[PDB]
Amino acid sequence: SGYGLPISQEVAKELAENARKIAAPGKGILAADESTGTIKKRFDSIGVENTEANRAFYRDLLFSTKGLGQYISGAILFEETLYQKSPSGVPMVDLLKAEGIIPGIKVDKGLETLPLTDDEKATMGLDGLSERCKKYYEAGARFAKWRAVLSIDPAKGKPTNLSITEVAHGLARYAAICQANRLVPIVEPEILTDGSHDITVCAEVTERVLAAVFKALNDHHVLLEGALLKPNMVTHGSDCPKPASHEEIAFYTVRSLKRTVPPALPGVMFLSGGQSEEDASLNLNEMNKMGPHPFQLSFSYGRALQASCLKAWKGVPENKAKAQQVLMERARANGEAQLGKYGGGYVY
Amino acid sequence: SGYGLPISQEVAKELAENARKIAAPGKGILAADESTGTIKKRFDSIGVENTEANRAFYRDLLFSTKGLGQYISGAILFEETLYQKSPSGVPMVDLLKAEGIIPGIKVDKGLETLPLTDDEKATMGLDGLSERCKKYYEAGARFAKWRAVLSIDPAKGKPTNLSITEVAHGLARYAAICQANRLVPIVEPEILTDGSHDITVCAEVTERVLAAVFKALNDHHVLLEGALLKPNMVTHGSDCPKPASHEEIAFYTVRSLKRTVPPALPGVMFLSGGQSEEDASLNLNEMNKMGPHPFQLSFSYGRALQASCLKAWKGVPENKAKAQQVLMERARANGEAQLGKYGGGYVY
Amino acid sequence: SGYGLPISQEVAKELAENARKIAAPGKGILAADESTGTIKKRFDSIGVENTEANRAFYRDLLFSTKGLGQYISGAILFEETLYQKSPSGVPMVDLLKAEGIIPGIKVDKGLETLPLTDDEKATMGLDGLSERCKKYYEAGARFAKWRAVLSIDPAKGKPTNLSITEVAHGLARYAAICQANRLVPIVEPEILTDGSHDITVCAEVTERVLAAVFKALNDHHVLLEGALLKPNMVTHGSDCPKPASHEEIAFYTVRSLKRTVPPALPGVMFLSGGQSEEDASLNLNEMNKMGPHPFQLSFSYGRALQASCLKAWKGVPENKAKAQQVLMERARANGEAQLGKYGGGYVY
Amino acid sequence: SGYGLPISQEVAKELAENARKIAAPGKGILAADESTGTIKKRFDSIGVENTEANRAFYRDLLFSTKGLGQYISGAILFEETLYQKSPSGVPMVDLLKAEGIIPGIKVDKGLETLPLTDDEKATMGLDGLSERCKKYYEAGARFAKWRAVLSIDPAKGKPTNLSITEVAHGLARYAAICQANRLVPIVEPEILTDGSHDITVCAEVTERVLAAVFKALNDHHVLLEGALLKPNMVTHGSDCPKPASHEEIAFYTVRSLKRTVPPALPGVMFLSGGQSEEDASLNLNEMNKMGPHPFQLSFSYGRALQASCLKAWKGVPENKAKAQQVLMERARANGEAQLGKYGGGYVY
Ligand SMILES: O=C[C@H](O)COP(=O)(O)O
Ligand SMILES: O=C[C@H](O)COP(=O)(O)O
Ligand SMILES: O=C[C@H](O)COP(=O)(O)O
Ligand SMILES: O=C[C@H](O)COP(=O)(O)O
Repeated sequence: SGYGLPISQEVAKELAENARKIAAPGKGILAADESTGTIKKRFDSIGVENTEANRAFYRDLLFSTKGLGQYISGAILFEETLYQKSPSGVPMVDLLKAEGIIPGIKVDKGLETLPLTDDEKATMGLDGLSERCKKYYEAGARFAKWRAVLSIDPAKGKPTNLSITEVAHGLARYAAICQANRLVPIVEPEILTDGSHDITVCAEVTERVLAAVFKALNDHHVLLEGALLKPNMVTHGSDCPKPASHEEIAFYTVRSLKRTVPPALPGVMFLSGGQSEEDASLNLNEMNKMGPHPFQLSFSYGRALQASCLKAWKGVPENKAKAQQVLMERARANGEAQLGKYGGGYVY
Repeated sequence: SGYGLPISQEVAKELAENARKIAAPGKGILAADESTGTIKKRFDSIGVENTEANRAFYRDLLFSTKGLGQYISGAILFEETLYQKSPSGVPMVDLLKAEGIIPGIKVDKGLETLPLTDDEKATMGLDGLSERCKKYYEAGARFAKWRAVLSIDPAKGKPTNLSITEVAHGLARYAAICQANRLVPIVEPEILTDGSHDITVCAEVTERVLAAVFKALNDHHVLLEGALLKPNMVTHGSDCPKPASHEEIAFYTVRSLKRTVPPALPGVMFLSGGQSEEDASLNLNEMNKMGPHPFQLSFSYGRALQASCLKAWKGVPENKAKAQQVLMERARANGEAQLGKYGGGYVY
Repeated sequence: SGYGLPISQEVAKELAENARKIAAPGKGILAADESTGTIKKRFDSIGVENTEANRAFYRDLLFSTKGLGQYISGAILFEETLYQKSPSGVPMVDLLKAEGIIPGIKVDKGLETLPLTDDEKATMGLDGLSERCKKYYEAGARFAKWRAVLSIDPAKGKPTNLSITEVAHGLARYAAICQANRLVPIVEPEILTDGSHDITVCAEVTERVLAAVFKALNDHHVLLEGALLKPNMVTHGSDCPKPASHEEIAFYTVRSLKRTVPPALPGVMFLSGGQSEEDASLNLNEMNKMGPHPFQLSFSYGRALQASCLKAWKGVPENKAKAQQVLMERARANGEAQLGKYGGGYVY
Repeated sequence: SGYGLPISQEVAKELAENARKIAAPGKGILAADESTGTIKKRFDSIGVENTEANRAFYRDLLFSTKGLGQYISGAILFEETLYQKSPSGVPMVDLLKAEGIIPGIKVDKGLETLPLTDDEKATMGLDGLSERCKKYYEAGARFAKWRAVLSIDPAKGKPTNLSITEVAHGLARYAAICQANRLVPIVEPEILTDGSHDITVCAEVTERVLAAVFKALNDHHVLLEGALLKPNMVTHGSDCPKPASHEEIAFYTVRSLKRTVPPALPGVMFLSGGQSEEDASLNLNEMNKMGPHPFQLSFSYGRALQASCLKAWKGVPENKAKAQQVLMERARANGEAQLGKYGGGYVY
């Protein structure tokens, strides 16, 4: 024969049902999986000491927000948080379950330079991944996340063939391992905005990358019905003085997905990748005005859901109520954007 | 840079508009492009001499059928027919245009064994293809067709890697050449039904083949918005005593497409590949009961539109009216099947 | 540009010089890198308790054999042994250096099933590999080893495409990481002898696998001048009642290498993979009667250098002298075989 | 199974024997296969009318040179010449056979732009190739030639992935078809010298291209024992004011081959690609001073064997003797260069 053995129907059903629950209409993912060093940066921007207690306070602030599950279908956690208790002693997973938010877990081990490239990155973490997935499922996670990173640099030929091949291979292996352990894999091939390239260059690169990713998923026997994609939107580079219009970003982003993503995939959950809170909502809203689409177009936002929540918290306990109000405003905006109903706050 | 140069917006617009016209709701393609030797077989089944006059009579019988354009959006021609006149002196293309049927042209040069394979086939015809496309466009063709063939044989490991790679390469080159010459390419990777394999084996092979085909189309800069796919339905092998149910064929066929075909492609126009006239209609109808779909699911039928028309004609002139009536009955059935409205005549 | 950055000339020179020293005429590698569980098996065959002291005694028995460096250019160690002292307190690396034997280190983390394959194996260990390599170099290792495993099973289509792709990817990543850290990578794609296939089937599979491996090495910017290959010899399957002649094994093995291995690689150091001590020597000798070759054909033997040494030791201290004599007899036989001078003890 | 069927031992033996005869020590190929339009250019440089009679006169001048077979093992012909008679009525093939020179035939149909590339070229000619090969064998050809062309342009990312993939595919198909018809295929992937890139850029590109070519040859079941490679030497771009030294060209050329070409290939027969007659000889001589090599390094020269012969002929009949003397001087120089005996006339 030589083909993939059949996936367990019972496992496949669970994966597909959970992927559709995560990609639920009017809802998206809160990406709260900042590692210890990344959350330091976020905290440094508001001058807060990165104690375990402060991290526990902040994650509890997020996850105990009443009514958050109206707009948030899932929450990506860092490992620490998956096994953490709020300051009041409630396990973080229990706060999520009380809102009906599905817990998810970041499972990559970060980035390492590929030898003899110009600082292009492999994502590490396959070793022990299968055993980690089993433990995380027992702890309550039902989906996973693995971040790969590519750069655009026309003068240096980035992303190089080796970069794309490595990104696709790691994502495909990770996704198949997740599905073997009953976790829905979020496949995150992030093309960074670094540089002064045009939106049309971002579109070309995104198409090449996604074509390679999805071919590799097929090669590794990944069940698209039980997976999710977390791509960059298609935008101008971050060094461009003029940001592309929301209409342009929506057009090129949808076009790049429809040219590469098979429609058995239930959901595309965009990363916000440095965009402002309002841009992230407006760009998603614009895409869902041009629906209906073959897959759900929604959000998996970190900064774009938390930026103002952090600035409102300021590390000050007393600002907890106000901070959660801010988070709800952004969760509502992006849930409405998923439906193409947010009111603000063809090229071949 | 290293990426594909931008396709002409004017050419791309024409290709996309013509592809959508071919994949029009409630309509499909009449495949009337039997070569001289293939039409001999079809004629041998009803005992008719394969004279040029008989071929001209029969193609005129088909294309002059009044009202055919209600259900037929396009007609694939053999080169002879593109430049032929009916017995009454009317160019065949003019009969088509009078019904508003778009003319199309078969442009491959047939099959040749790949060296050191077990009679696995390459499709020939790239040499001079670009110049042929230009002439065919001037003669009135607006779409093309290229047939590749794969076999399932688990004991022999068919289709082999070399078979799939060759099929994908030839289809991608052909499609890019067509689009450079303003012809919509129909991409036909036919997996033959030969053998006693199960429908699930057909499904696995179809997925592997289509994944490879679409990756190659992307590699060769083929515009999916201006292309069409003509695949096999997913069925049991032809040596199986029990034909799969229409519900099963519909489920596995749609599943295989949704797992591999990006939704920028406007249409999937199935070949009937030996099925009976009624099975071809019922299977398509069943797929369009389970819509709406991300692309149009329709037909590009030869035998399944002509079988009874031939048997009613019998080479006898006087049976021309009755023969056209039969053709209209089948065109109507398949147009209705495209809409999921023909009344007869999840596994992961 | 988009190509690999230039490797450091200083690092490349060191790698190339050490690879040529390992592939030195009349010499080969002693593979003494059995993990804790593998050495248990070897010890179980002679009824010896797998204490750390016994492992230290045995490795000291091997490495303190006087005159061993006449025939052994390098010794592959398990991590424990790299940082271990003999029972008398001499570091194992110091015993090696006193004989001028280069220390090497096994750096893979073993095998894991690829999801939805029929128990086909990925090799794990890239995570932390670069940091491990740095530490191992400081501890005295100058080469590394990474074992991948493939199976032949015609009825199951093994090795599958996914198996070969994964094996090649892991070996290429590992090799580039090693070279970035000044370790010569031994690239070991072992096709197991399991099954009843003919030597011609082994030859076909070996060629396909090595073609894929070397293409991946090129893709990952691996310096062939500073690498070594450790392949299976080409033989009948282990279930065959008739073992292939030494002349046949030599012919098909050399043919498979010359059809796939670029001659910039300095050495091919065969694994013995279950062969008897005498067969391993006779097969290598036969290959080097048909020289001179474009690369050194030599040995990296574990069982084929140690089998009789173990049976002579029997865990009994007093048998240490006799055991080392046995080891020297086999080291001499294989060094002589490297030169085509061991006296015993074209098809396209 | 899924692997290539076994090549006929009888056919394989013939191919291997003829490939070794072509790659014979102290000998190389005269490339006299200029098409009608290419020979016009060569003739335009000396002001001669491109009549069939003039072409027949010139090819007869070349092939009737007494003693030419001491240094020329084979002669590549254009189709016209294969079926042509000298002005005196002797078939061209008979002149070759009288000197024991093997006739060869160019079988590609030239170059066509790949759609949506920046004028990157596919080589056409697979259609009817197998039937042409049969006729050419009956006419006396025992080897074939197929030219593919790649460009270096770092700013444009040339050669692009599509260029390399297409070149490799066409060469592999052509080579397998030739071998099925008892013709030794010369595999010619010519990287043009156009541009101002350094020799190290040429080296990197040549390695990438040859790695891809040889992987494709393996994929298509091409017998390396019965094939030949005709690559560019590795040199500075033609816009560079300083030509690389003969020592540099020799070093980088040999290095690029040893890093990519399996040593089962019997011969590498360099194209001269615009070099002067004397540079072509000196560069080859320098490579064969650094032997012995795993394959024969020799020549398949057109301009570098004929330039002075043409200028001495000047279209004037009376200069026939002098012209043949010039040709013999260059044939002798390059035969001596093959042996590293022409007297004039490590970086990782
Ligand atoms: O975009 C995904 C995550 O925010 C990245 O988290 P990380 O920096 O810890 O890998
Ligand atoms: O399925 C497509 C056509 O009916 C095949 O026509 P052909 O046999 O002449 O290639
Ligand atoms: O063939 C190489 C080694 O003997 C394998 O050692 P291992 O079983 O510990 O991976
Ligand atoms: O390098 C090979 C030949 O000289 C090219 O001949 P051609 O220009 O007719 O293709």
